[PDB]
Amino acid sequence: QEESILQDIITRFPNVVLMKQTAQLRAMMTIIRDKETPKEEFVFYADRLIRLLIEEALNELPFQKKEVTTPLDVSYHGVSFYSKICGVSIVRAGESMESGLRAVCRGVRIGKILIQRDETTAEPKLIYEKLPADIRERWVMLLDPMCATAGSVCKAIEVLLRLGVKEERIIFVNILAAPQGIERVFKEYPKVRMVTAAVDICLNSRYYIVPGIGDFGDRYFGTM
Amino acid sequence: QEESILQDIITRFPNVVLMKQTAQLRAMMTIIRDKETPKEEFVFYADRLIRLLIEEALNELPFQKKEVTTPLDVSYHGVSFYSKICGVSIVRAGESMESGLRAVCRGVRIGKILIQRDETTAEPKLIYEKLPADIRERWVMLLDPMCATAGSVCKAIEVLLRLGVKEERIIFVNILAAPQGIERVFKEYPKVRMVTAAVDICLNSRYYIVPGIGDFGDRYFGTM
Amino acid sequence: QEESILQDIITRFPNVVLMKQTAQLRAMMTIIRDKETPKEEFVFYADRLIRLLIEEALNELPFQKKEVTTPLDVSYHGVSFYSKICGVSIVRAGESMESGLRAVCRGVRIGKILIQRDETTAEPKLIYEKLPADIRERWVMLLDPMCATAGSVCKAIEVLLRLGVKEERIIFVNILAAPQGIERVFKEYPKVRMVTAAVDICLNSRYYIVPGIGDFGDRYFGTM
Amino acid sequence: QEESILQDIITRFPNVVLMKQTAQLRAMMTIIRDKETPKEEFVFYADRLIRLLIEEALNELPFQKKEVTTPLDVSYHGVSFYSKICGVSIVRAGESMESGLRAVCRGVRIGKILIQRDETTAEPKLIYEKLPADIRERWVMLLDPMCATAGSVCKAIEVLLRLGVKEERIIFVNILAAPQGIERVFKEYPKVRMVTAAVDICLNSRYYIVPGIGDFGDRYFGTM
Ligand SMILES: O=c1ccn([C@@H]2O[C@H](COP(=O)(O)O)[C@@H](O)[C@H]2O)c(=O)[nH]1
Ligand SMILES: O=c1ccn([C@@H]2O[C@H](COP(=O)(O)O)[C@@H](O)[C@H]2O)c(=O)[nH]1
Ligand SMILES: O=c1ccn([C@@H]2O[C@H](COP(=O)(O)O)[C@@H](O)[C@H]2O)c(=O)[nH]1
Ligand SMILES: O=c1ccn([C@@H]2O[C@H](COP(=O)(O)O)[C@@H](O)[C@H]2O)c(=O)[nH]1
Repeated sequence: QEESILQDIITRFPNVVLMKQTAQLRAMMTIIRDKETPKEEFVFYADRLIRLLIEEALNELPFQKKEVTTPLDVSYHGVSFYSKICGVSIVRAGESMESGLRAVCRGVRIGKILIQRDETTAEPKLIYEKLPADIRERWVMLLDPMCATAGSVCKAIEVLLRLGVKEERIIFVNILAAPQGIERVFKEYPKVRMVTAAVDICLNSRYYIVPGIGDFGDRYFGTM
Repeated sequence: QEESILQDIITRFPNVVLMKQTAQLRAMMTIIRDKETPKEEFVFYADRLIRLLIEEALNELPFQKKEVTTPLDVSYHGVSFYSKICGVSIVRAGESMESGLRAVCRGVRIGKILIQRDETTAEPKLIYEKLPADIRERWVMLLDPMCATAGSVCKAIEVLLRLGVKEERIIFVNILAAPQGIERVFKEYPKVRMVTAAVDICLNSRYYIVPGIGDFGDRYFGTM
Repeated sequence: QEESILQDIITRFPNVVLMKQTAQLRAMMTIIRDKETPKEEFVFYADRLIRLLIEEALNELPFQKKEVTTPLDVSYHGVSFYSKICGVSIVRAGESMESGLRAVCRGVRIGKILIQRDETTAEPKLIYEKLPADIRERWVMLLDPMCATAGSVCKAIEVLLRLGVKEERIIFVNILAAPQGIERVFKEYPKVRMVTAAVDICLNSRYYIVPGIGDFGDRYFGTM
Repeated sequence: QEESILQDIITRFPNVVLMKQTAQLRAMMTIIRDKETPKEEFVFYADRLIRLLIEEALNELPFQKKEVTTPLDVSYHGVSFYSKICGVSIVRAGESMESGLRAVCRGVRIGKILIQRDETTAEPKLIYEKLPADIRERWVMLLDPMCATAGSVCKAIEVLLRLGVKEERIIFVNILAAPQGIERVFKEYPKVRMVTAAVDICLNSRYYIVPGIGDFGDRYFGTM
């Protein structure tokens, strides 16, 4: 059922890249998903998985061929990445991913976006944001560990676009998604790319993914 | 060219695991192979790449199957790794990899083996070793960035075997290898597993891997 | 002169604790105060200094004598810390210290408070908060690298007190402070403790500490 | 008792630097000495303390005055550390201090020395060394957690001297020491500098520091 779900996502949305489902990745996910898991452990594994995730997403950037000479005076033909990038986190869950991104891209600029779902209805509302000034000229790693209804991420993209960010330069880095959130982002922004570690079954009336992980932000920051 | 070589090795040596040759992997290999690269950069990147190699390697261990119940109170089908392991570094170069292993495996036991070639005789002699008392009962993550003639690694393996380690329980974790080294390892210990990030074309007159990386141990510790 | 300001602060407010002015500390502040310093560097040194600062702050917590026995089988008399704690950061500048606290206090719960002065009025207003549920029972490490007019931190303190946190259980961790900001905090909440690494001469019409460091928040997140 | 001891040493040996005996420091020491502490904790806490230790040691280096202009367009009078340095690990115990050094001094050059006492004779002998080529020009941070009889460090210093390093440029970084140890090092090389976290009572009938911590290298690498 998962396999089938996984494949269908894959065949339906060419712009999503699913991390290789290795045993270790599964191990990590079980620890993280487990209710029983203690906070220090949750953080430790969440952190480990995020780095792999980040490494995977970085492969979505553009690169050029570059040739160098080895200390053995022989040429090596490689490549180099030359783009202006930055990470944008959705507060506060996405914030949990900044350290990951900062670990591999020393001093990368970090923008933050705070979105709130309205009380009457629940249309997401932009509450606060601090972004790099030249963001319009950057590739964007948009960080949000969980994509359920996709309401938040779609709002974040709306603002990014409004500011001038090229839709095709947005890379959505995610840990766990629901087919429905996936469908929504692509129906609204077909050009963005999305990298995720997992696709779950459904959402509940409370809009939590299931089997899911619970409230990522509460778990990672320990504000249960 | 490289593809040919790779195919052969992949075909003849069913126990080697080449890591996914991603653009990122390549970019990292390009910086660390560059003779112009400054030491700080050299260290940052090697570390980054080592991290990925280690993660790749851990997939070689055996795991069970484990079910957990999520906060949504539904159950999830996962896995867990239950083996006793340890890492063993070949001094000095292998040492560079210890930080990576400790990073993902808090408090993992670390054994050290200093092998040195007689200055006249050219042969490997075990100079110093300090291993965990029950190493005979664990999986050994053998660490050595480079594999040229396979002289050193072969001797390291011989000592491990004399202590009672099971051949099939050694996972040789390597960054760069020459075909001949790979071929030799397998001739002598057909049952070990080898994880590596690159396979070079050949050794040169001084038995240096080419195009190669130079002397890993010197570039990493700065005793150039 | 600095000495004079330093001493004056020190004799006037028994509750503040100034980090020891070592040359290294000063080398650090030098790097980060220099408008010439590149983001990666700034980040680098800022994190380094934050680690020390945090370690310093951690000594304000209460401890118990504890006796253990060495592997040599003789006793040692130690002094364990047994209190419950948490960090609360003032978004977004304070968030920069979060990683430091987490580095040394594995999985410490982190609360966040987002405040903003009114354009006209200048009354700092609470915009958002997410804190641990039982914060009333904890000791709190309030994090804000810069304390100028102290408006924001006094507002942050107000809400903590409203929430039930005991004033004397609040430890304000700060990098740079203005004498004026210090005086306000103590006029309003004499029972809190403050740990800073440096006291500057004054504040400007735009409310920046001088000679100061500029806007810590953009400098650190790269949104300048 | 201990207060007497510290006083004597401090008085008789103007070149030793004891870290401030803070409650936190004590707390870390209690966990590390405790024979019941698990290997992960042992490592986490030793790393933390080693980090403070190195930061302390770095103050032993020479520094220049430096003035910079802040973003407020105003001058600040700082200092700069200009010396070329390197870390020198005494294998294997000192290797545990490397990460700490590399954490604060990115890509700093790391030399290694393996000294061993003859199984029969007990004479400490140089078994293996790999040092920077220009070590004579640098300031040396000699690392070794424990200093019992000082036989090892004495030998290490001796070889450094034969290479041309100035006795005055050797900063011996140590976690724990015995009075005898300190005394000998100062009798033989009155000019080195020594930074340490604690000084214990005495040595065992078997030359172990008491109350001590036991065999640090075994406890840290997990080969006990
Ligand atoms: O089970 C869930 C689902 C979502 N969220 C978080 O709440 C936000 C709302 O998700 P969505 O409904 O916009 O997609 C996301 O940023 C996500 O990180 C969780 O903490 N838990
Ligand atoms: O290009 C090379 C080849 C080997 N080595 C190092 O030299 C030693 C001898 O390797 P081998 O010939 O046994 O495989 C190993 O420890 C390896 O790390 C290098 O630094 N660079
Ligand atoms: O020179 C300064 C002074 C203050 N702040 C920031 O301005 C905010 C308001 O400071 P205050 O006037 O309430 O203390 C704080 O979050 C603080 O980090 C700066 O970045 N630089
Ligand atoms: O309680 C002790 C005393 C010494 N040593 C180690 O024994 C070696 C010899 O110490 P010494 O007697 O030369 O000073 C050193 O490398 C030191 O780390 C221990 O591990 N534990």
